[PDB]
Amino acid sequence: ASLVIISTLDGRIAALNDGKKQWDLDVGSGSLVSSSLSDVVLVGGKSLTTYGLSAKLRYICSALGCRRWDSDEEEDILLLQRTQKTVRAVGPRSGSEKWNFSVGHFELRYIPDLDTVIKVSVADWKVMAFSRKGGRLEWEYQFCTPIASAWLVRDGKVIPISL
Amino acid sequence: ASLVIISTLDGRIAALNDGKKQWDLDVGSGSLVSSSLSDVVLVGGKSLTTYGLSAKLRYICSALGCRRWDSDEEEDILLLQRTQKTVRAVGPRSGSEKWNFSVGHFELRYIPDLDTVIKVSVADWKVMAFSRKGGRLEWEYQFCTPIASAWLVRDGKVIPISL
Repeated sequence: ASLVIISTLDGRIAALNDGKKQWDLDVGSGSLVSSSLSDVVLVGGKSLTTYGLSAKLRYICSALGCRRWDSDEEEDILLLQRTQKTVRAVGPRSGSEKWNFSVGHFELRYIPDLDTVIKVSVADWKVMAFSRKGGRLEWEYQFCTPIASAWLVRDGKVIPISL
Repeated sequence: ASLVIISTLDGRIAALNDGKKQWDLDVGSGSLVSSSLSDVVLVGGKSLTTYGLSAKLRYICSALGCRRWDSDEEEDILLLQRTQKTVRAVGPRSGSEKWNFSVGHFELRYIPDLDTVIKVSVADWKVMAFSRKGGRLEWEYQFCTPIASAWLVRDGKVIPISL
């Protein structure tokens, strides 16, 4: 087929003449950004994990190891990794946390086994699909959450659909 | 009092005319270094945690929060943080891990509420205590594991006893 991948602010990945959704899968990492307020010591940690998707969770490889799932079909493959920076501030007196924040993002790689164009209206979080003229609209997908990152995955590679 | 703190390769912290041991406490992080062998994707993550010690675990603050313990006595305080870098290599085909390795270290800060000198023979992992002349030996502590980092904590600060 030929689909579009979308990384949103809530930390969500979605995939789409239509733009219908085929699947939307997330990870236990929450939003791609967070903040708070409640001499200091500061704790933290970045983490680059990796999620093996089909076109489905077959494995999750991280800095500790892998968690796998059953079933088969060979088949297709879609690499997906999550980079989550994180750091809290904490009073040396006692772990009372003055404040905290964290940022994150996804990146995409593909592993293997009639055109129009796509632009993303970040103002209204639209995924717009046009045509040729210039260009005439064909469809658009609206997300109920700010779009962080997006790519175009047709053939078997990954063009990053820019802001 | 007046004591000497020692960070060893196994990821262990120890404290010592004597050099007797008053306490030796560790964390669930294993050795300060590790390695292995079994186009690649690479997972990883650094983590800077913090351990609140007395002179005892009262709290462990990390990038996720705190775990505390009971009892009281005010009292004394000894800040101790662990920085653990870690990264595995993993085949894009499937999380089979081509290899992996990790490094780590501790650093010390003090929070409050007749001399001789100390050198560390890294060759035989000795903690040597001398005197004045020159200098004559008074005692030595031998560790059954390579010494990574060491400090001198007398008054209420931290001089790093060098290699």
